[PDB]
Amino acid sequence: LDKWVCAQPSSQKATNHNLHITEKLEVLAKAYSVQGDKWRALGYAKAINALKSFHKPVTSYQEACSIPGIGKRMAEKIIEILESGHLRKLDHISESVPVLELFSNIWGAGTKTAQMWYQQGFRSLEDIRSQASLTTQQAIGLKHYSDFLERMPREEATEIEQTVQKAAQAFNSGLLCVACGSYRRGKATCGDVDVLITHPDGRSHRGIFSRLLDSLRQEGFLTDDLVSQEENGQQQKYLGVCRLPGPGRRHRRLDIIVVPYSEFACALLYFTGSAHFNRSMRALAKTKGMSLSEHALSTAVVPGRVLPTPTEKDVFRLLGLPYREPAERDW
DNA sequence: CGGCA
DNA sequence: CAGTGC
DNA sequence: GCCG
DNA sequence: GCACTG
Ligand SMILES: O=c1ccn([C@H]2C[C@H](O)[C@@H](COP(=O)(O)NP(=O)(O)OP(=O)(O)O)O2)c(=O)[nH]1
Ligand SMILES: [Ca+2]
Ligand SMILES: [Cl-]
Ligand SMILES: [Cl-]
Ligand SMILES: [Mg+2]
Ligand code: NA
Ligand code: NA
Ligand code: NA
Repeated sequence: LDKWVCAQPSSQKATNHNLHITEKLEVLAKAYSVQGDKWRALGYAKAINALKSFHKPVTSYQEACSIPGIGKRMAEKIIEILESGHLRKLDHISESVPVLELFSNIWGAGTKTAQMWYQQGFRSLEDIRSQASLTTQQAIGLKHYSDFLERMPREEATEIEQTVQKAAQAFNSGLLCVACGSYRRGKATCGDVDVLITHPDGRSHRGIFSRLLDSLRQEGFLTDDLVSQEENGQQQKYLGVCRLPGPGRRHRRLDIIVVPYSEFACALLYFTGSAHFNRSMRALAKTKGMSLSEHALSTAVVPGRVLPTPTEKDVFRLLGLPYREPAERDW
């Protein structure tokens, strides 16, 4: 269990005894990430979380290797940093990385698009604005480039959640609306607001997206849509942009998901995160012959069985994990 | 060797 | 499908 | 990158 | 691990 972050409280990271290592490794991890070397970047990310939660400063190659998530190669970098105070590789990162990071911070442009723009000679957002062929999503991402990189005070996230909740409950007073993500995990600032909507009668969540989005558009609250499949009535998620009324307001990202009550615990667990907490818990489930999604915890396919999970605690229990409140899932 | 949700 | 983001 |  | 685009 020591090897699974989802089995451990994330508060272990608040006492990082190895910051002089992790701040350097994070530079490299991001360099691999924006260049598209996603699995190497994942290994770095996991190693950083292992170093952040370790109980003491690492001081030997043997100690480092013993830590789950640190191997020979990562141990060698750790030993370099301690002796020399520096990591030579940081002076030999691809010169494209700063521009790739600039470009992949456009919403809807990932590593493949950023690398293509770089190959085509683009180096600035002015080059993108004037010369690139943007998708509809990427054009919205660029228009809101700075605002999507800002985090909002959690008090503003509360206002946004309440705006959604009031619009929803206006046409069905029984709808339950909960802000998840970093808000539910108790963070002081939030990159966006992630709102989960359900109805305890098990049926009246159906079809609400059309009414809800139209309502939020009527009041001018929604300003742009990034993902919203409104054509066939099977919509599960909305990703877009909102802005509260009055002066001094920024455009803020807003995510909504609507789920049947029978899936509430698994949807709440997914949407609360964190992302690395979810990936850890889902990996653990696989080792136990199970599969965990926002819909269900289910046994391996043959057509698996859906396990009964009325509450988040039941998912933890079925995976043999001690329960963690949302604030302790911040991996 | 291959997954890594 | 590949690419993208939650 | 690391893991089984 | 899933739901989106085009
Ligand atoms: O890769 C991901 C990203 C998110 N998620 C889940 C967990 C996350 O907490 C939730 C909302 O995604 P956000 O991108 O909104 N992240 P979060 O709310 O944790 O942080 P932020 O403050 O940046 O929005 O979706 C994943 O499972 N995998
Ligand atoms: Ca979100
Ligand atoms: Cl590099
Ligand atoms: Cl619950
Ligand atoms: Mg969020
Ligand atoms: Na190790
Ligand atoms: Na992007
Ligand atoms: Na974010």
